[PDB]
Amino acid sequence: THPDISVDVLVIGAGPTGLGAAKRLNQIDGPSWMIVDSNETPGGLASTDVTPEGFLYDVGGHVIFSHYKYFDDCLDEALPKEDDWYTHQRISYVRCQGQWVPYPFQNNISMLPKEEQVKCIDGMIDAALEARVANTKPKTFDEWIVRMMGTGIADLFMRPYNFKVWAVPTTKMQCAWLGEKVAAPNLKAVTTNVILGKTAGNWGPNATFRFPARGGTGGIWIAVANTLPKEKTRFGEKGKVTKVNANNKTVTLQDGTTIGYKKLVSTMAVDFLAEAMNDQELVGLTKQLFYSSTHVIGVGVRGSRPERIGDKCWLYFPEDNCPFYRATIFSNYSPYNQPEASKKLPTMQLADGSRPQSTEAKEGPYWSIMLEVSESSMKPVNQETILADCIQGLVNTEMLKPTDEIVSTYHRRFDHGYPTPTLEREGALTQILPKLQDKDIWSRGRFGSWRYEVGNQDHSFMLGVEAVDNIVNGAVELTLNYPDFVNGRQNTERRLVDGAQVFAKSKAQL
Amino acid sequence: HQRISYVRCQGQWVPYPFQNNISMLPKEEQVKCIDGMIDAALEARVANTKPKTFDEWIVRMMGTGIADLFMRPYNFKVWAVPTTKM
Ligand SMILES: Cc1cc2c(cc1C)N(C[C@H](O)[C@H](O)[C@H](O)COP(=O)(O)OP(=O)(O)OC[C@H]1O[C@@H](n3cnc4c(N)ncnc43)[C@H](O)[C@@H]1O)c1[nH]c(=O)[nH]c(=O)c1N2
Ligand SMILES: O=c1ccn([C@@H]2O[C@H](COP(=O)(O)OP(=O)(O)O)[C@@H](O)[C@H]2O)c(=O)[nH]1
Ligand SMILES: O=c1ccn([C@@H]2O[C@H](COP(=O)(O)OP(=O)(O)O)[C@@H](O)[C@H]2O)c(=O)[nH]1
Repeated sequence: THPDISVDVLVIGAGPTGLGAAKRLNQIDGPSWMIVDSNETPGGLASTDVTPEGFLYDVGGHVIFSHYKYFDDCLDEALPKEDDWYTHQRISYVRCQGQWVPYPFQNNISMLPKEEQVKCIDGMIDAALEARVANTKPKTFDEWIVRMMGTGIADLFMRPYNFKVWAVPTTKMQCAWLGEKVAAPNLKAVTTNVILGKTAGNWGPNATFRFPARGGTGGIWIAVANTLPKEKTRFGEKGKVTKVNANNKTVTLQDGTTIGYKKLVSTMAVDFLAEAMNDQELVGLTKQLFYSSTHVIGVGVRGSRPERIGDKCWLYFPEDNCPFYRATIFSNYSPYNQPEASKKLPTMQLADGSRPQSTEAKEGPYWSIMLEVSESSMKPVNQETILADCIQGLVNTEMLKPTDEIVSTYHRRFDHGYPTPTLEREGALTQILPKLQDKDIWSRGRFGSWRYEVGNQDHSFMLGVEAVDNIVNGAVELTLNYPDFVNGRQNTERRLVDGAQVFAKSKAQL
Repeated sequence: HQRISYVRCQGQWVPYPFQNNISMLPKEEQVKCIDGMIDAALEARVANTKPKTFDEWIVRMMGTGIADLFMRPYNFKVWAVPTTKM
């Protein structure tokens, strides 16, 4: 029997990856296509929730810094107005020994206690000498750390923090993933700073960035989705894929609709895809991948932004006096992420956990904090007490004063948080992805292709754009297979308007 | 007597031996000195030959920093010959 619908290229999922695919498919305007999503609102893990009190929370707080001009082009098309964006400078610190060490930590030893400083430089010297002679390569993420920073920093920050976020020991992870993620410290630069007491916080793709004025990052992906022809979309319960028949190239949707395809671009989690295919081999294969779940906690507090907080952006917490690994002053990103000062809200509780002095609706202004906590079979979290442990954690780290007035809470558990860069990961992926490609299925995205190196909105979006370009023009998928390549260059060649469109336009005016 | 010996540099009294007391120098000078020691230490880890001149020895063991700030000028001032000739 024939499918209810037939198209050349079918995109599953409307997060950044999928929309990337849809944008390029829309630009080329050649083969027929369709994008579906089980959610009425596109954006996936890049979406935004709002509390009953009017606070916005990303999925951990998201940040736009682009390696691609194509990515930029599409954002400027969705949000063309100027007052649609704010530009920020990256103010990032690490919490250590009661200090706010400027990021990257390994580059600002100066702020630590003198006692600790000595232990870090000692380690760094032992490594710089051993690295002067090394000929082999690091096997684990742990070996990589010890070699690039020394034991001083490893025990002080790297080891404890990484477990805290990955929910697995540094010894169980690979190291080919950390190109532009972890800074390798230069002895000359580290000591120079310790001597001058200066700071080095320019490092990284994060230095400067922009944030959407309204709707958080979620509003971006809504704006983008609006540029696509509606007739080619299915968002909501009518767009969930419940079965994938790779053998006869059909997909079955939640309401029973079937779609035939020639090429399939899938952005759903590859472990879910295996299930929906009912393929025993792929299931056993995907079950060798590892992932951590992420608890996002949102806290809205009353008052004008404290001076202790200032223009800070996101913070790191390697110490065990709080459950979360990262915190974001989400209210500094936009004046529309929290209620306006005039809005009246009762105090739900004080930061220390006790009842407020007054429960009457008072005015603002307000600010917001967003926290992330990791969870895995190696690092369990109690779902009934986590919110309380975070708030307390906030006090322990001098983020909030015990007497601070909390006006709103938020808590959500995302089962698939991070795709874990385990030692076994590439062993499994190098099987799965080619096996899926041989069925004409491009599985791409954070959990589509499972590579954290290149998980991230701009990267994921591009993974999509490239999967289409590979399917239609034979383009090599650079972002997928060569993360270091795309990350250390300016990717300017592909644009939202290429020659193919320019020529086709003049040929019509001709 | 105990040896109380300093080197006069940049209007400071740097305790002898100079190359062990970079602490007392101005911060800007300290930077040049440590950078040299690091580049020198990193080459020392790998050397298998022996220095020819006195100058090659000073660069290998203290770096360009200390070499240019103290050693080179001083050693001429006392030996009345360039380090390169010793
Ligand atoms: C905690 C944390 C923090 C960060 C970020 C994420 C996370 C979780 N990100 C990365 C980012 O969120 C990510 O790259 C994109 O969301 C990935 O897009 P995907 O489409 O691949 O996945 P994602 O999961 O987001 O989207 C896929 C979609 O597919 C749909 N779907 C699933 N199954 C389906 C089915 N069966 N049928 C139909 N639809 C289905 C989902 O409903 C959804 O709409 C990020 N990015 C950034 O650049 N800055 C940052 O700060 C960070 N940091
Ligand atoms: O001060 C720091 C903080 C971060 N990291 C490393 O950077 C990685 C990713 O940090 P980032 O916040 O950029 O990752 P994200 O979760 O936002 O994708 C972490 O796993 C750490 O190993 C680091 O080297 N120094
Ligand atoms: O702070 C110092 C002082 C001395 N010198 C070196 O030590 C050598 C001998 O100095 P010393 O005063 O011991 O010589 P003396 O004149 O007493 O025999 C000199 O040539 C310098 O090269 C040095 O390395 N650092």
